[PDB]
Amino acid sequence: MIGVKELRDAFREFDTNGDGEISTSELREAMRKLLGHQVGHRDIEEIIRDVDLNGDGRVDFEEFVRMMSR
Ligand SMILES: [Ca+2]
Ligand SMILES: [Ca+2]
Repeated sequence: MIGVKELRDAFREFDTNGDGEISTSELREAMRKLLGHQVGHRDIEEIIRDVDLNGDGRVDFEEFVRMMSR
């Protein structure tokens, strides 16, 4: 009821390929769109760490929500 709806929507966005989870090469593909376009300049290896604060190496549904939260 207004909440989890738009929540699961954002999850699908990143998880366009599927798998039901976001990997390092996944979120990365989304970072380009979020920022714009970058031929080189590699530094995403740092962003993945910020999200992968679970040590699992991936982002699930629950972790996704926590990531959005401060
Ligand atoms: Ca995926
Ligand atoms: Ca994680």
